[PDB]
Amino acid sequence: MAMKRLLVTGAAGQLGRVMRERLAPMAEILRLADLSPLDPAGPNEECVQCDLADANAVNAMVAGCDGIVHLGGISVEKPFEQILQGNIIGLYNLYEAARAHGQPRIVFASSNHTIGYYPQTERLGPDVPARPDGLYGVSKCFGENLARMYFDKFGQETALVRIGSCTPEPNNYRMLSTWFSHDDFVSLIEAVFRAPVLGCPVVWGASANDAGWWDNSHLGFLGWKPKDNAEAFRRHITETTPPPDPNDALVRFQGGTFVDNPIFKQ
Amino acid sequence: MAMKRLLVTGAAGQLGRVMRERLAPMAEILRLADLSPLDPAGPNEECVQCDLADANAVNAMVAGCDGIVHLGGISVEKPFEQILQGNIIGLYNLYEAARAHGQPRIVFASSNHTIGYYPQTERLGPDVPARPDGLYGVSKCFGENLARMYFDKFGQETALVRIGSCTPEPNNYRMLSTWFSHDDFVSLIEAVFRAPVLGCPVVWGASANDAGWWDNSHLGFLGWKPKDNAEAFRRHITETTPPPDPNDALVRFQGGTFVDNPIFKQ
Amino acid sequence: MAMKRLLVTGAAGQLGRVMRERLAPMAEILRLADLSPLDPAGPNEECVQCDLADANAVNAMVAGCDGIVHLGGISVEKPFEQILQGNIIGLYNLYEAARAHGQPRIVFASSNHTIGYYPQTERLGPDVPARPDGLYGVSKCFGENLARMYFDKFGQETALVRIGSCTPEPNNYRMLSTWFSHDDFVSLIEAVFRAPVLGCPVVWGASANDAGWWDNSHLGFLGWKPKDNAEAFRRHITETTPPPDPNDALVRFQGGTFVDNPIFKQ
Amino acid sequence: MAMKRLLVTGAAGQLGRVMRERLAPMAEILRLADLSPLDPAGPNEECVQCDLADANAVNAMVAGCDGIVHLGGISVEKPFEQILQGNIIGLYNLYEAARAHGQPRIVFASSNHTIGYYPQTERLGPDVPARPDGLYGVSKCFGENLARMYFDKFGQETALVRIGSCTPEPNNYRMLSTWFSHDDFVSLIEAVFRAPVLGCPVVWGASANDAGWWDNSHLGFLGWKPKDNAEAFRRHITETTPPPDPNDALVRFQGGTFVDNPIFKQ
Amino acid sequence: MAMKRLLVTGAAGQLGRVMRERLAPMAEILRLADLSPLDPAGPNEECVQCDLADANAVNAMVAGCDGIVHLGGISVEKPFEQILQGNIIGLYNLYEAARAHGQPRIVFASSNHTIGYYPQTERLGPDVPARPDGLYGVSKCFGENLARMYFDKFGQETALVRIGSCTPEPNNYRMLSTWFSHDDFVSLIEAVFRAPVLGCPVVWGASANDAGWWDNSHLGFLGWKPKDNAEAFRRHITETTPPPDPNDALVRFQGGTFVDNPIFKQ
Amino acid sequence: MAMKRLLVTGAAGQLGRVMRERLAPMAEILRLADLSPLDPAGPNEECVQCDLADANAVNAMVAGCDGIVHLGGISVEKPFEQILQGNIIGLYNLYEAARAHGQPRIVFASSNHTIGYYPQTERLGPDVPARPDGLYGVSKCFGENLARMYFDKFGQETALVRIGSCTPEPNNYRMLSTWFSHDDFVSLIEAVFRAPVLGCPVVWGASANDAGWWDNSHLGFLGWKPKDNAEAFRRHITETTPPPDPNDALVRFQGGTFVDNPIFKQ
Repeated sequence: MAMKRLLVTGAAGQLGRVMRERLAPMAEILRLADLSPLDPAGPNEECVQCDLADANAVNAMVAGCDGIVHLGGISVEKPFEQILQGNIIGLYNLYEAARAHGQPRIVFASSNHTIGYYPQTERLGPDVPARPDGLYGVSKCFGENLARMYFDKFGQETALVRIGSCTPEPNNYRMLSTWFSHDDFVSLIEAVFRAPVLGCPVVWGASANDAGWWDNSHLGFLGWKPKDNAEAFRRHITETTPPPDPNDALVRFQGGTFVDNPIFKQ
Repeated sequence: MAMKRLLVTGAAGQLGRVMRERLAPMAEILRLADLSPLDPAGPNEECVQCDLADANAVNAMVAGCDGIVHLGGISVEKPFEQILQGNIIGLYNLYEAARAHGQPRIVFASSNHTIGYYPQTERLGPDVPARPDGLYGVSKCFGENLARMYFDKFGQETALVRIGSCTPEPNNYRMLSTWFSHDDFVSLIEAVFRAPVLGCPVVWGASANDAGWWDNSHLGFLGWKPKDNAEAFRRHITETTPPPDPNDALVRFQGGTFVDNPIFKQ
Repeated sequence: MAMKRLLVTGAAGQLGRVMRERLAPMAEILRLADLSPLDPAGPNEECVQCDLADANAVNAMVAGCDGIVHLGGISVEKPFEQILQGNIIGLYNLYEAARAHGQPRIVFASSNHTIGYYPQTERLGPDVPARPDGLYGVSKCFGENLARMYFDKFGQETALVRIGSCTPEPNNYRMLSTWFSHDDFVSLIEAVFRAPVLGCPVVWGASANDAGWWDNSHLGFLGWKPKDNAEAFRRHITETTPPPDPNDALVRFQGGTFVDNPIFKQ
Repeated sequence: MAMKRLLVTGAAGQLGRVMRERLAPMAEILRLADLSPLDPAGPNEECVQCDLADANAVNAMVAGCDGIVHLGGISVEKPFEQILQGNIIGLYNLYEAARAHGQPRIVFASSNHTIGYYPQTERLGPDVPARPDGLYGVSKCFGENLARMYFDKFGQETALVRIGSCTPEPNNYRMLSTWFSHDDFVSLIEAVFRAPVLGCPVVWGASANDAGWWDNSHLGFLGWKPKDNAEAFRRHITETTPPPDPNDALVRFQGGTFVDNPIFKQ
Repeated sequence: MAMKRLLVTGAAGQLGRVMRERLAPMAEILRLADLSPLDPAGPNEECVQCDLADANAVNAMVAGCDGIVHLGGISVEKPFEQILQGNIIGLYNLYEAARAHGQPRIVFASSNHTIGYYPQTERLGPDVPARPDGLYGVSKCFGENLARMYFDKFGQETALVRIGSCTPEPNNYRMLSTWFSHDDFVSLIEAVFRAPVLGCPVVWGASANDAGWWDNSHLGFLGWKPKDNAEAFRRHITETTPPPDPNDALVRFQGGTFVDNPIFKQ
Repeated sequence: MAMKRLLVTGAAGQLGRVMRERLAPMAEILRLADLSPLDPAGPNEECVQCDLADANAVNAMVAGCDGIVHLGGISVEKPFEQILQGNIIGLYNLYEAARAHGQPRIVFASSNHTIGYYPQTERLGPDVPARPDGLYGVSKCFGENLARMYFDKFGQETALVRIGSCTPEPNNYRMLSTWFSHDDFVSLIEAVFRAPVLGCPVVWGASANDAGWWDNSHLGFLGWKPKDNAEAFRRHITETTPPPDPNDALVRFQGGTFVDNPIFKQ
């Protein structure tokens, strides 16, 4: 096994539930954490329910962990205060906790929404300027900037994974480009943790899709090559869903419908 | 006069006190704001003392203003709690207040500290990835990202001015590169407000220094050309200050001594 | 199908005759057009005899069509008078007719000859400055520039396909790089018409050749990946043709022997 | 002098009338030509009435000339028929005539309208893809592409001068960026004819304006540096014209109001 | 067979002995050369034992050869005197001998050590500035620069192959990135000699490794696509060698342990 | 004064003679060295005559020096053995001597001839690939590569100055671009030695010429801005010298007539 104990935050969410199962082989003990109720710990599991904005709780959550896959916090556009707590204060707390406990390597769930306002016709490398499509996107930029600072100042290593659409299967036109299969995310995580040297790289979270918009070539040193391809689903999507309207944000902006979100108020 | 009423936040600080005088000609009324006490309003002035973290107060501060020079908030590395209030919550409040009040154009005091970990030998264009040198730098990145989102989503225009060292004169080796004269900041502000179309550009806040590190050429459309030059002060600095050690952050990193800051705690 | 009526111009030529057969499945009605006589319309076909220089005839040719594959005009280096009629006046007439009849999406047969003077050793992206190798190349540049203008001005969408060598199989050394199989051109056409949003992209018209010179990576959003490979024919070429002289334009310039053409006169 | 005989076409137009006077010192004999009547030849002058669409007349116009400043043809957006004659057929005739008479070096009046659809906020180098703003712009692209072909094929040298606004003085907000003074155009012409080697370079035709949009740095080898600056006129513009609306094409697109032109009809 | 006689220098070394066998099919006669003793010539072979520093001997070695695979000289970090003889003087002698004997095309064994000080995280294209990791690396830079000069001055063509680790299989973590299989080196050599036009290209000498650091895309015109992949060996390497320390040169610098070499003295 | 003792090699040559006088103010003692006879040491001078290929002599030459301006060796195209001794072996000896004596900062006289085969129309940044125009140019590349290796391996700092034409005044067409005034070289040297951090930068050795071919912008951190401008001499050059033939290497290649040099034999 890769390590003694691996922490997975956001473990009660759909993706966290997948990781709770798929990542078990990577560690002797998997510690699952979330604010929302977790299914009780089974064999080789520990479960912690805590508020990322509670610094003391996050310290205890991280203590004893050799790596972290951080999926926790707010995962969609919400009012500012929710995002502030889960994704901004929460991120500061996470990095301070790691700094106090041996700087376990972090896989950070960033998001395509950091660059949501780019047109879908534009191919992006990892250094493109952020164009976040809402407060959620801005908060993920915050996590990226904070992680980079901790890397430069303390040596803390983080993979900044800008997740596209990590779902079981592509099911709309945009997902033909953004789909990130479970298998490919799992292999990415394995490659991140196995690397002797990681740094603080931006990683585009997508499978090897023919219609992909993003260039991961500079990540070559990691030896991670995604194997799934959303294009296999194009025919299926055409046969089972209505054609998109060319005016829909779904087929105009990389962030899809998030660009149409207002600023939500509580 | 450029407008009826111009808001200057952070008006009680050193730079704010200068702008309170220098920007008077740009508007019929100058409204000054700060968390801390302000000298009483003279003719053609209004003064308000408020905390940027308080949304109602920020709404009142912005209402009726045709432009904003945003200098307020935390201006150096501090514990996260203080930065959160002044530069994160405070920024969200400022942008919401602007959105509710006619989207007055904003000059935002960002900072060189957003890129503080770059070596001094590296010349930077506006699109370089951020390398913030502490929590203060990360918080200015947050302001930039938030402003960009409000631009793409609502059309709010902001000049993101990455201020170097805006002081009366250069007084150390680093300032031969980073000096931003009062005159040149004033003329930049004039060029920002007069532009029919601004967008949300990154602006490097420095005078025309021979030893400058930053490239503003893509801002040509604004027609702003700084006129002062720190190089004139090299001899004086050499003959009146101790030669820097080559290992000193002051001559190694663009953020200077900020890279040496710890994470300060409350 | 993909549409009610598809127009294919230049349908009497070699490639047009291929497309008359291969594109039939894409529309309920295939309208074939050419300056030259066509084999009579079969079921599900309409045949039109049209001079592209005749604006009224062109208007009638386009009316009722939901899409256009524009192969017609002059296809090799010829005197200016002929190129003017078929590729310059003809293109203006085609774009005006489209503008008057619902702006049917256009696949434009541009040509490698727009960049014919580049050395074969240089890899080209879609934004390279044109280096046309004669009047024919210049006229294809005209088509591209005119199409771009109609896109920016009216939203007319066009795929600018810079065709390599679209033949049944590679038959000389240059085609190991330039070959564009029938199958791959057909799938490109299918991809162009299926896209919710196209724009006015330059597309390099070549199969997936090991020795290809051109980079279509920025077209990723379209989801088109050619499948054939000229490399499979390398041995066959060595066993059927004399070896190229290193001084031959055939192996020195991307436009091959077109660079050796003088200005032909009527 | 610089040569025995210099041809200036379009000599009846406003700019041509200026050049008739300003370029006299460059040649022993100045030959002036236009479709329209010219004021009679004075000493050291020859005057020619010539339709650029007439190949024989064009041949005679060019014969005996050691250099050409090509200002003639259609100078604004007009119907296709007129642009075809003056700027397409006319250009072919001009290049053929030069080819037959010693390849006299050519200064070609191209136009900013070849790139008219770019936003004014974007700084442009000479290699940017064309985005012409109407048929006039498209026709100037044709001139550039044709000139490049004659250069690669025959060695004919041409300066492709993308003229901004060549007027006595800036008179609106856009000209603070696009102004090209008479003096600076004259010195450019002098520099073009003096160069031992020219090639077929794109030259941005603007004075040294603080608010300029265009980058001529790669033309350094020519040793031409404009000296006038539209910025000197900013106050005068504010005191003689209404302030621009931010929605006006005049301040949104590099081609200004040309983007608002429809396709004009005869 | 590609040619009548192919010269392989450095034929007594490990790689040379492999090529002596693998390149036999490329020529009627294989001439093997080395400073050190060679197994006796078989049918279809010639053998010469000579010092590259001796011009007369190098002239005799080259005369009558249609191509050269230059593996000879010093192959690891050594004192300057040895490098000078084999890789500097020896290279000058080789190029002069070629120039005197019909300029037979050369495959030059350059080395990754020309760029050894780059971090393993940085992806390199062929044009990156050299960062040699010792005197051996500097000497291979000398070969590259000399070859380029002979190309520009005389038309001598050379493939500058920056060899990674050309061994039977990968056997440490670095070789997951640098491995260059025998098969892939052989096919590269085949592609180099068959090309009508080669020029003087930099070629990155590696198989198609998932963890590759180098970009050969601009070499597309040659039609060479490596087929082997070091990634297949990762598990074996992990389970049979000690995990690298993150501070080890082996996982920090592209040149691996060579960066740790001192300047060796005689 | 900048330092106790400054070494200037090549001190008997024309440029060294200028530096012997101009650099005196930079050090208490100037040590002059050359292979050729030096005018005897006057006050505050030491003179050493030695062979750069004699390692022991170079050690003694460098001992006790706090900085080196290295102009010595072969300065034009010569037979290989002369260049080998003065510029290759000589450079190794110089760097070993520096390494053994406190790594005094070095100003290295590299040359435009490292890039001599580039066309004069092409603008070059400091990272362009070398295109040396003879053995002399190759030897200067060797010095650059060796210096970079010593920088990376040992921290030795060197300014790699690619000298254009460092003469009293421009006197031909090429010098309008390549001229490097004495004043500007002297100020460059002062800036190099005063810098707390230098690194191993490529520096283009030319004054602020309107017709300059090279981009020094990335050197901004040094605070060196050349003040002279060869353009001031254009009129004078036109009036006092014959026009260049457009076919002359003097006006075609950046290396001028060096491209026409054969390989010289002793």
